[PDB]
Amino acid sequence: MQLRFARLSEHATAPTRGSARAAGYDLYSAYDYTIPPMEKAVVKTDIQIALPSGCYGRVAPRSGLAAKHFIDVGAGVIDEDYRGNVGVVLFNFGKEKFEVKKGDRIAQLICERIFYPEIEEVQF
Amino acid sequence: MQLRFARLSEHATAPTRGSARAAGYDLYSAYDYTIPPMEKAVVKTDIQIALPSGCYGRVAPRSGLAAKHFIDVGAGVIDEDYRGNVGVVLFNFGKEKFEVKKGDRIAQLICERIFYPEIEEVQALDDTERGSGGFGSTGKN
Amino acid sequence: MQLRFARLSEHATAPTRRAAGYDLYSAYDYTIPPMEKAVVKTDIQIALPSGCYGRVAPRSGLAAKHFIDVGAGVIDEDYRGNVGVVLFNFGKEKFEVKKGDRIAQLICERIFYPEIEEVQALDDTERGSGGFGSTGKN
Ligand SMILES: O=c1ccn([C@H]2C[C@H](O)[C@@H](COP(=O)(O)NP(=O)(O)OP(=O)(O)O)O2)c(=O)[nH]1
Ligand SMILES: O=c1ccn([C@H]2C[C@H](O)[C@@H](COP(=O)(O)NP(=O)(O)OP(=O)(O)O)O2)c(=O)[nH]1
Ligand SMILES: O=c1ccn([C@H]2C[C@H](O)[C@@H](COP(=O)(O)NP(=O)(O)OP(=O)(O)O)O2)c(=O)[nH]1
Ligand SMILES: [Cl-]
Ligand SMILES: [Mg+2]
Ligand SMILES: [Mg+2]
Ligand SMILES: [Mg+2]
Ligand SMILES: [Mg+2]
Repeated sequence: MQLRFARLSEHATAPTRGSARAAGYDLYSAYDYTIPPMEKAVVKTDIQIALPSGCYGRVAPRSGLAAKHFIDVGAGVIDEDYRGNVGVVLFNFGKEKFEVKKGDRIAQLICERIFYPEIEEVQF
Repeated sequence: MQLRFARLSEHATAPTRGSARAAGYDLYSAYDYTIPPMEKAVVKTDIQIALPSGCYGRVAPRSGLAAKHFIDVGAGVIDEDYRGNVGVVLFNFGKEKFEVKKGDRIAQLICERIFYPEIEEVQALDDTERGSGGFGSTGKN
Repeated sequence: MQLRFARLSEHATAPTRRAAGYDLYSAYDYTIPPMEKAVVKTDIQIALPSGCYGRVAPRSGLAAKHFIDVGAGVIDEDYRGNVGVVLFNFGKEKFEVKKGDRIAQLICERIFYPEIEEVQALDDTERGSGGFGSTGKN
């Protein structure tokens, strides 16, 4: 169905797909970050999103950033009921120092289909 | 539509959803753990789970822990057929020693719906729009 | 229903499995130093079935014993190139991957392909902006 979103500021960019059948919607940064080596930043999208029923939005890493700059994505479980600013938890591993500019595609968002089951205790 | 669990000891805590439409059931540590900086640990829940069909259980990181304490979850693929202790592999990437107390919610379990496809070898695959495109080919901006 | 693959070289091994993942086999030998990464080639190309992507996921044995993790991991339905496994070596030791070692697994994650629609404001929820620990520690 529909991935509804709203901007929270002029700095936000609409999620965009890299190709017709890309799994993820790229998420852009709303600000500049300087993230030191072996550090973490919570990067802001300045968007709230409303995920379709029966899924959640998984923040996943891009492969170019992972493979080329040693960037990972922490956290990344966006719940169907979350109406706040979507944050991307980025990990800068390895040497150097990762530089994020406003408008940078730093992750991607996937509508992972899940169950919400009732839980029931019974008796590598 | 039903996630079955059994307690493996008296130190287990029934998993619980943080909100009405939370993607994950939070998993509780069964023991005290001290994870040094740049180190890992398999945290025991002391529960066994029977996931419902057509899904597996992904052990996923919580965002407070990752944002505030630089904690990640490694591994994470609980198979539908697994009946042992559900273990949470925590990575402490922070400079801090991280203290896990018995009863702390240190991860969440998501029932990811999946296919169980048959694998078939073909001689060559056909081209598409993406093609061999990948690893930052579409760019940064 | 069906996962099609073709070998891109004689060094590829057919993935193998109610396991959620088909284990992916390295095509070559790699040495990954401490606190470093590598793109390990499988030398296979895949055609995932519709309505799913292929997530490259870590195996728990290599994670628990050797501090191995998988970065990236989003194989799109329309990708036709060499499936590459981005291995992260967070351990203090160098990690030796030999050709034929199962270094990852591939999961066919069912997903939606929704249309993106900008609205002025969204419906509200109980959760609301709560996130990043707002439900507490225990
Ligand atoms: O990468 C993320 C992960 C989570 N979040 C927000 C959205 C999500 O709905 C909310 C809760 O995420 P988790 O349940 O994964 N984290 P945690 O359990 O720490 O937060 P809470 O106690 O509120 O449930 O935090 C982000 O903005 N970015
Ligand atoms: O985070 C995890 C990951 C796996 N496990 C357990 C449950 C799972 O069904 C079992 C197998 O997981 P993987 O296949 O992902 N790892 P590996 O391939 O190393 O183990 P095995 O060879 O037995 O399949 O390990 C956990 O308890 N926690
Ligand atoms: O772990 C991975 C991730 C991606 N890939 C390939 C397949 C995927 O379809 C393609 C692009 O994947 P991502 O979109 O996740 N990475 P990125 O967005 O940087 O590449 P691109 O800009 O081309 O989309 O790269 C791998 O082989 N292994
Ligand atoms: Cl949402
Ligand atoms: Mg992409
Ligand atoms: Mg939560
Ligand atoms: Mg396995
Ligand atoms: Mg990861």
